[PDB]
Amino acid sequence: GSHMASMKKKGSVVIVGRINLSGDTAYAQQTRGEEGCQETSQTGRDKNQVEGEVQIVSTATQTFLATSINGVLWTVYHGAGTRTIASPKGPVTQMYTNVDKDLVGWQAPQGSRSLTPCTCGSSDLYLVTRHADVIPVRRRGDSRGSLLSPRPISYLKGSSGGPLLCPAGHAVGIFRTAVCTRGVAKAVDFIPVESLETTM
Ligand SMILES: CC(C)(C)[C@@H]1NC(=O)O[C@@H]2CCC[C@H]2OC/C=C/C(F)(F)c2nc3ccccc3nc2O[C@@H]2C[C@@H](C(=O)N[C@]3(C(=O)NS(=O)(=O)C4(C)CC4)C[C@H]3C(F)F)N(C2)C1=O
Ligand SMILES: [Zn+2]
Repeated sequence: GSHMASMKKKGSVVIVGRINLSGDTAYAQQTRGEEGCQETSQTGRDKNQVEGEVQIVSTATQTFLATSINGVLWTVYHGAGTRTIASPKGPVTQMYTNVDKDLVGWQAPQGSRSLTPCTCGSSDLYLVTRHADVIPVRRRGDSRGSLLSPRPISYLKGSSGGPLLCPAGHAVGIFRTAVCTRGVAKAVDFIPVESLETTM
């Protein structure tokens, strides 16, 4: 509009949970409910303890994932836009933004753990979803991989920003898009970890 004094400000991305991969079982944990998420988005002040590599994140209108690799919390631009992330000291500005790669990054929150970029050159990958499903994916190109067991896109919705990992648990990529036939996701496209390492 033309009245700057009443123009609104978009809130921060807020960590609302995590995918726990510490033990023998992968499972999602929620760490903040909808009400606290809304307040934290407006203030940008998040005093909750952060743990793990894969965070569940939310805005006022979307929920997706964010993954720490080499001390950067990475996610997709189509989820985060240019938004700050909430942190204990106030909103934190993105350190990386690349709409051409559908990629953004913030400094990894204190308490998080980072994945190591994969150097194995392995093509047997594993996609981790927001429901803590571990989905075998065969790498088919620099940025594409096929699901060994296709499933409706509904099962992958909300998992952009999640990791594809190698057999050793290294980060190979950041889940970006699905490739579907009749609503069934047969393959995925991801931001390769090398494209991250270049951005850095
Ligand atoms: C048909 C389809 C499956 C919906 C779509 N496929 C598709 O486009 O495939 C083509 C063919 C192979 C590569 C790809 O080239 C196009 C590149 C798209 C892009 F990624 F570069 C992208 N750049 C943007 C930049 C600025 C603003 C918006 C942008 N929007 C984009 O893509 C958009 C969004 C992305 C998305 O849905 N991601 C996921 C997800 O969970 N999101 S999310 O968490 O729910 C949520 C929306 C909250 C954040 C993983 C897939 C889940 F559902 F499985 N899209 C559309 C798709 O996957
Ligand atoms: Zn590896």
